[PDB]
Amino acid sequence: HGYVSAYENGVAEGRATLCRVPANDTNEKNTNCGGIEYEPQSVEGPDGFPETGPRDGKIASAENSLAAALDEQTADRWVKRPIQSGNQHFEWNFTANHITKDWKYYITKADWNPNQPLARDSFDLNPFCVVDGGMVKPPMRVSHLCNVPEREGYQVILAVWDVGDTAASFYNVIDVKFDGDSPVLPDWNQGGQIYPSQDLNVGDSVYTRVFGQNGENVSYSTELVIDSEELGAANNWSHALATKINQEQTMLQAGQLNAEGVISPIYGTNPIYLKQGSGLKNVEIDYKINEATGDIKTEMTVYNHHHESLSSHSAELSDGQVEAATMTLSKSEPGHHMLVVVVKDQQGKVIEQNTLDFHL
Amino acid sequence: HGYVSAYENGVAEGRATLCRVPANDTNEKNTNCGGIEYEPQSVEGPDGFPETGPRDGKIASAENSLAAALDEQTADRWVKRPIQSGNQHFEWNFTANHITKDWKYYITKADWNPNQPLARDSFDLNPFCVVDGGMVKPPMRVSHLCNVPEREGYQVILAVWDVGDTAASFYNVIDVKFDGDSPVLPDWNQGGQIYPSQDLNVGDSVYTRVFGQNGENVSYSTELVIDSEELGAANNWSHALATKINQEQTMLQAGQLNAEGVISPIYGTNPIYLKQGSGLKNVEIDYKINSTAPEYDLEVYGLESEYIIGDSATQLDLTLEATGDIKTEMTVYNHHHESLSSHSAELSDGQVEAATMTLSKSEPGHHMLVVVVKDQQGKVIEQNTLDFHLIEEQTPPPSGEYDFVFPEGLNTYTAGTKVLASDGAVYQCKEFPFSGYCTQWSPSATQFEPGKGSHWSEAWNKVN
Repeated sequence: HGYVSAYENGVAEGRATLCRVPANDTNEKNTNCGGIEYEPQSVEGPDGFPETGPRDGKIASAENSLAAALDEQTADRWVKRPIQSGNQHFEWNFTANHITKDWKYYITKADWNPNQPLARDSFDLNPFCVVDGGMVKPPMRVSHLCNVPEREGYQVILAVWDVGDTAASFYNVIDVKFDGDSPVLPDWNQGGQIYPSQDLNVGDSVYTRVFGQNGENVSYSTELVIDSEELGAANNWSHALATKINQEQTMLQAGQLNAEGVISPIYGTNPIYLKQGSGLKNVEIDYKINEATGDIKTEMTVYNHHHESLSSHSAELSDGQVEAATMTLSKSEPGHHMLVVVVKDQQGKVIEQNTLDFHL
Repeated sequence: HGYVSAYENGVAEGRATLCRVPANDTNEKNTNCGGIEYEPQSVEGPDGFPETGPRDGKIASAENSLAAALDEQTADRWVKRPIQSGNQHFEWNFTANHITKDWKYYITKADWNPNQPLARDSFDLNPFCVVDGGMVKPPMRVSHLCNVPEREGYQVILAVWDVGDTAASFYNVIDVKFDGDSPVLPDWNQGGQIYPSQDLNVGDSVYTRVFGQNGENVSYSTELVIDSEELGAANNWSHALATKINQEQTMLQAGQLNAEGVISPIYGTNPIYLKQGSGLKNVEIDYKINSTAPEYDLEVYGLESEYIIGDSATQLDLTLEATGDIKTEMTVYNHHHESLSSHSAELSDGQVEAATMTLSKSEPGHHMLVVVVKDQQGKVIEQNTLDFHLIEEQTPPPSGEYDFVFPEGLNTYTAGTKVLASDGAVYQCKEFPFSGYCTQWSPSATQFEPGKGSHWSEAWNKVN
């Protein structure tokens, strides 16, 4: 179990790695990754790639259901990481350093379609880099010297850790950005990001707080009212707020440097750029939010004098329904005891924790 | 905006910080933080603590909705970072280095209650550290040397950043563990974690993969079968699994180090411990998805092969056939892979809904419709990309002996464009590369005008 990292000399994290671990130098993370975000070391599948192994369109998850979210392939779904051709260093970090057979690295074809599911046809199946593992265990971290071919723009690198003591390999796609040194929009610099941070209800709004020389300045503020249920989808209001900022402001722009270079709102995470020489430093996002009391997703736990768990009972009650609860202790011991009571809502967020006391 | 960090000398990351950034050494993270996991720099609330400010129970969230989850307070809810008495470096990391009034640090009372919401009464309200900010901008990352009071066990430090140029303060509570010398289970080590990674269905199972001297060894494996709606909750099966692991194994135990150094299953993350000299060095988690899954599918009708660029933005008039309970996402891209339209549609089984997508740009060439399909719980099931084109408006067949009465249509003149001139004769727009002169005309710059301009001889030629 391991993953592609960049803690030492690694020139770019892997897609799954980024679902959990911010990037080296930009703090960026990938979004809505499913369970794999808890366990980026678990992208494990049948070996024998490319002749066999993970079927087309399941290369990025290695057919592990845990990582199914990774199999989506579009021009703007994924955090991309910059790279140059020639000799680069790729890094693996292991939580379990299995006897290793070899590591292999493939890069997408130069003219691949970033909006098709990743498939054998997407890749130059003659790997650009192969490292002998020699049927020994590796250290708990290694790096590799690979001759990254010449590409332009968005490309994917597939890193295949083929372990020796199992019939599985670890597959980490890497989302890279081949920028040929010539800086794109050098009078624009990133200053903040619109993460798809949560869904909003109708009557909420979301707005910018633009921080410059005289702290925040509301002349630069942009606000988007949420007036349909569809716009309340995180990825919908993110895109609409980016679009609105671009329309209403001129000293800052929102979106990704697309294939056209010039900033364009995407339907995921929209970075915010700041015109250089404009004095702006940073942009944040803020939000205006406009027994069975209401609709509640509830929880409960029993504790004692020594602050220890005994029992648990959820109950995502309806409105007004006064339901009965049987909880039993897993240690009916005497003395100081506590009963926590969590009153969330039917969307998760915490409203009220009320602790009682009792003695057995 | 900023947060308590440990990218350098920092002794400990703040609770919210750990919702997004894995801990300095252990690579640990808090779980189920809600929206704040995307923006830990934003735990912002009314200033004036403790006389006024964020009310009791809302201290750790600073009353900010985005960070409501933080207000939960139990003995085992949060990652606890280790700390010593005496001088320590507390480190803030800023995204907006605001003019600063002061920083203050409060520690909980030595005998506070970790199962009561955090409250003024939980703290020594005489701050154990104060740093006068001087009403100047800090650098983007700073550290304060603070004389941490002597304590023992689970303690919460509240780091209050009081901002100079607003009515707000950033509140970052910090969960710490005072264990100095006095080794806690030195014959036991952490080797992995049961993170509550996902909900599971009935028929699924979840099991361990223990890695030691000879690779993985299934004699230590424990498997939990999800046989109940309740056990499918990510917190529940994490607890039940750690409990089963402890029943059946002896060289490894799962759960948080409690108050008595006893490894005990909790209801969030359950760490996994490995007995000294047993050989075991790492435990992972794995899942069998043997819950029966409906044969999901989506079908998109109404996509044309070609769409003629009209006056208004091009529109897709599609309808969707949904098999299984699904959530859909569709995105239109153009042949240079820029995004122009999207349609989220949380459908249900057999439902047939109308989609109408509008291209932010109606320009000619090859376009793709990306159709992404997930189930009621948002697991990606399949992606299909359908192709279509945009064609320019087909110019009608020619007729008569010219194309425009000059200057009409001036913008479109190209090699072969015949026009009727004011003198009554017909001229044609010269070929490459004179053809660009034909587009150059104005009532002030009247050259290149057929039969009138000083230099029409270049751009145009008379027809016979």
